[PDB]
Amino acid sequence: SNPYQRGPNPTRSALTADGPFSVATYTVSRLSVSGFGGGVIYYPTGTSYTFGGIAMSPGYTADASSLAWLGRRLASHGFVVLVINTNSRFDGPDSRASQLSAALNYLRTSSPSAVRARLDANRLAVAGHSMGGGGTLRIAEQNPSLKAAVPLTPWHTDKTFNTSVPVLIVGAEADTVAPVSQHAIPFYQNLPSTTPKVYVELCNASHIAPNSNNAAISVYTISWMKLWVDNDTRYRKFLCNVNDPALCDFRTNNRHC
Ligand SMILES: [Cl-]
Ligand SMILES: [Cl-]
Ligand SMILES: [Cl-]
Ligand code: NA
Repeated sequence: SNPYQRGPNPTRSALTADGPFSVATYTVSRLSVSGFGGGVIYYPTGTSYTFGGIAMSPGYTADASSLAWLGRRLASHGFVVLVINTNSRFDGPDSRASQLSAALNYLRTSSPSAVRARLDANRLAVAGHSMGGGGTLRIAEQNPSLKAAVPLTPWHTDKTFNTSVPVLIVGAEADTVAPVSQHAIPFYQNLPSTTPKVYVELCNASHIAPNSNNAAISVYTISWMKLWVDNDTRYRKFLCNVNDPALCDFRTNNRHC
């Protein structure tokens, strides 16, 4: 059952480190693509399977290298992951949405053949840090064919996204760039009631928490991607009956359980 299932039955411990797939990397040069600033593709190798794809945006003033750990982490668990650079480091969230959109098209149609050979372009998702997370929400509303969206410490001046795409938001309790009371939490609250949604808040974390190896970010991001991109219900257990000392808030409409 479940043609999209990949990898062994997950343990929490396994979700805090790189997963069972070898990872190859491909540099998309800034100049080779119109529509976004290039970036890095992390993707499985040594395997004949195909996997869902993820496009991921860094945050305000940041480089793709800021999320290299997470692009590798996700790919190692069985995903083709393009972390973009933006046209300008100063691009705001809706610009970043457009670039995510361009990056998804690139992955499906123009990436190298070794990358295309590993991708099932019918199963795509988005993620992003900060302002890139605001772009993640925007694109999830503009393009409901996406399977999942994971905004990390998100920032956006618009607070309401009417998307049917399953959303997991990571807030940081001590975030002073994108305070959870103005940003992360309104975003969660204002999503449709009928959309599967989860909000997790990291205790004692700032806005820069996504920029380095983080166990909670790893577990929840992998789990939400597996659950919806792969329909992999083996990951429901990390997202249901949650009791996690790493978190200082948790909210869900429990449609995913
Ligand atoms: Cl092969
Ligand atoms: Cl913008
Ligand atoms: Cl197409
Ligand atoms: Na500008």
